Amino acid sequence: QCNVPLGMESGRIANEQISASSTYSDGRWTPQQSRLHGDDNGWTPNLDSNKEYLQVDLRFLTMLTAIATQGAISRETQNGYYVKSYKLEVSTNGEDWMVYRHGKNHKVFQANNDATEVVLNKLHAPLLTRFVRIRPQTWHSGIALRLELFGCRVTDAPCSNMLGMLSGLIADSQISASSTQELWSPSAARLVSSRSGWFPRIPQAQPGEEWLQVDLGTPKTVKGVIIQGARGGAVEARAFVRKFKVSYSLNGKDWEYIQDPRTQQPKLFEGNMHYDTPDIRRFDPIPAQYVRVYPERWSPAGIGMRLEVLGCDWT
Repeated sequence: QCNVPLGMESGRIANEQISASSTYSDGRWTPQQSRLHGDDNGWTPNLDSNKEYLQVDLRFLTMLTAIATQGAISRETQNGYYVKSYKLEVSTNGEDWMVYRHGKNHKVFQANNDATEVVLNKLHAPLLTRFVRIRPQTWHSGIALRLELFGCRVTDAPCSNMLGMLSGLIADSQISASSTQELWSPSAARLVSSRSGWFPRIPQAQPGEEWLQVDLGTPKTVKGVIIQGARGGAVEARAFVRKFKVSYSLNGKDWEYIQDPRTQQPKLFEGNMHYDTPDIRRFDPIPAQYVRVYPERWSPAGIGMRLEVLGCDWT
């Protein structure tokens, strides 16, 4: 189930996780008043412009599937205010941001038409993230928001634990590659926790020729990967892998590929479309201690990537 309200109405998203670009100077429209169905006003910025935003830190990587909004009626005046359209901006870390797109350009979500009713927008393509910004583009009378976010934790699914790239339970010694450009730091390759990435010696490599390998420490059930791009960096190199294959092994010597049923050939998985926003790719459960990810296609900067492995212990 991944339509679950994530905590605005209920308080499970605490006051400290809600912030904004600004807030109205009388103090009666604070970001913390932006909870769906709240009975005291709503969030309003100090200026009404399309540069203002309401921000939520979900604290953990979370799949986002939908957004609900209302306007608000002023307790003090009885006047109504509502956002009519907005954009969505997301981030795993609070520094690197992606504006949500529909095709080649920004998605403009149609929002409210009065101060009282809830409008729900489903993401056409759901999204793995931590920080969420709602960016009003048009409004009636003034910007005012109440909000709920919907989705789930990746690890809610059966046998879908993060196996330790992000947490560090997998040590640097367990992480290796076909080549590296730097005495690189294996931690550079960790989902979300690294602010750079793994780059091979020649990032413009031959397809299927380079790889990143994770040793899980013991044999496990592997049921997916989470792939991310790389920020790199004096000059910052936003890179990502656009397609890839997966191999797996118990001995670290003999390798099998995850196969596509239709082609009867190794499966070519879709990778990322942005250097920060990760993508989860699940597959049927395989026994493995070692996993290899082979970039097949990549952005203009070349191969740069961060990785996590998903699964669970043998039962």
